[PDB]
Amino acid sequence: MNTPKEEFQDWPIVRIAAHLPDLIVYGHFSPERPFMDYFDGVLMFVDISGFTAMTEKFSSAMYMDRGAEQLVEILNYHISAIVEKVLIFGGDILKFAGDALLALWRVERKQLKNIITVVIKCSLEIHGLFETQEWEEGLDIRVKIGLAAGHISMLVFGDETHSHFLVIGQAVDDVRLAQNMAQMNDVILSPNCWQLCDRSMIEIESVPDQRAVKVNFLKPPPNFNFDEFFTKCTTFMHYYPSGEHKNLLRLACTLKPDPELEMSLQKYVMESILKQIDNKQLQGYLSELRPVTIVFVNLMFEDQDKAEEIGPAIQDAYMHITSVLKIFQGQINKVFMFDKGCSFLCVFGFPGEKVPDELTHALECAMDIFDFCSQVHKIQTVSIGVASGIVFCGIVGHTVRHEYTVIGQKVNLAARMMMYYPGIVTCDSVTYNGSNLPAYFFKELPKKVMKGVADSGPLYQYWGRTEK
Ligand SMILES: CCOC(=O)COc1cccc(C(=O)c2nonc2N)c1
Repeated sequence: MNTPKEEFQDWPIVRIAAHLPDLIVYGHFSPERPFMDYFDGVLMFVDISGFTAMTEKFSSAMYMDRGAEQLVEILNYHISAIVEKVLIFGGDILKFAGDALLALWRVERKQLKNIITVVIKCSLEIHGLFETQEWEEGLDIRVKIGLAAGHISMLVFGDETHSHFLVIGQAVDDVRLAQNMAQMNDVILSPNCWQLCDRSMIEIESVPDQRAVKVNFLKPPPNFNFDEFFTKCTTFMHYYPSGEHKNLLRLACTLKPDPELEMSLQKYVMESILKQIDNKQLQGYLSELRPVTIVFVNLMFEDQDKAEEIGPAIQDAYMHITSVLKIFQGQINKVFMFDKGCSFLCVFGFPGEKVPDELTHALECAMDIFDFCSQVHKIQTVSIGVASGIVFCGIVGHTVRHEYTVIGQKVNLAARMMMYYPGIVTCDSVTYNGSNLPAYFFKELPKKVMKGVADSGPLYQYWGRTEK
C-alpha cells in the first residue's frame, strides 16, 4: 500500500487559533462570565512603537495608494521574526497592539527561576535581530523589553456570542512599568523578577529612582550549556512542539475539527476576520488606511488590586458597552489592562461597517457608556477619549500567530486623552467640528503636554445636552 504523507493542517479551526494564545486555545474553562483563574509565570512586554510610528509616513503620496499594503508587509516582516523567537523559546504570545506585544511563560512556581533565564536569553536574541537594521537611512528600528514574574490572574468576560480575556495583577502592572523604563536595546527586570531570578547568570545595574534593574549581560557559569538547559526547561512546558511535531512553531497548527471547541474559540474573533477565514472575503480586504472614530474607554477601580472585585465590574461594563456599540455598529478591537485601569479600544467605521453621523453617534455612544459605567459597583472613575481620522487596519504578526490591529496617531491620541483628562469624555478637533452639534454641548480644554503626541490640536470635553 502507498503511504501518501502530510497531515492536512489548514482547517478553519486552525486558522481561528492563529488569532489566539495557547492560554485560550488549550484553556477549557467554565461557562460562567466572569471566569477567573490564577497561576504564576514570566511576562515579556516588547515595545515596538519604534517601527509602528512609521505609520503616518505611509499615508504619504509617495506610497501611491499602497501605503496600507506596504505598511503591513514591512511591519509583519519585523514582527514575524520577534514572534518566531518567542515561540521557539517556549512563550505564548497573549495579544498584539500597535505599540506592543505581550508574551507569557506560564510555569509552576518552583521553575520561575530557570524560566526567567530562558526569557532573558530570548530577550537578548530579539535585540540581536535588530542590531544593524534600519530604513531610509534614518529610522533605526529597535525594540525595548520589560520582563516581570510572579502571580498572574486571568479574566475571561463576555456574553453568549463574544468573549475577551485579560491577564491582570501586580506582575502584569510590573511588566508595563519595566518596559516603560527601557530605552532602545534594553532589557529591564521588574523588582520581583530580579528577586526571583538566577543571579549567577546575569550582571545588572540599578535604574535611578527605581527598584527595577537593567540587564547588562547574561554571563553563565563555565560549564553551562544553554541548549541542554533549555531542554531541561521544556519538561515544564506543556505545549512545546515536540517529537513528530518538533518542526512546527505551535501545537495549535495540529488542531483538528471539533465543533464545540470551534464554537468557543470563534467568540474571541471579529466577524469580518471569520469571513476571511471562511474564504468568503478576499485575504487582503482588511489591510487598509481607513477613516475611523476611536472611542477609547478607561475604567479605574476602587480597589485596583482585587481581582475578585474587578472581574464582575468589567463584565457589567462589557455588557453595557457591547449593547451601546451594537446600536451604532461600533466594535471592540482590543481590551487592555495594566496599572492604569481596564481600557476598551472601540472603533466606529471598521471594514464595511461605515455609516454617516459616525461623529455625533460616537459622542452619544461615549456619553452613554460614561453614564452607565460610572454607576457600576467598584468602578471608581471612567474616562473616555474620542479621536477621528485615518488609521491603519490589518492583521499583524506571524502566519501562525497574528491579530487584527489598528495603528495610528489618532489611536494614540484617544489613549492619551483618556489618561490625561480623567473622569470626563474628551474629543479632538475633527470630532468637535465634524459633529456640527451645538457648541455649548462642549467645553474647550486646557492644552496638556501628553507623552507621545506633538500638536494634538484643540481638545474638548463633551459636556452633553444639558448644563446638568
Ligand atoms: C491603553 C493601553 O494599551 C496598551 O498597553 C496596549 O498594549 C498592549 C499590548 C499587549 C497586551 C496588552 C494588555 O494590556 C493585555 N493583554 O492581555 N492582558 C492584558 N492585560 C496591552
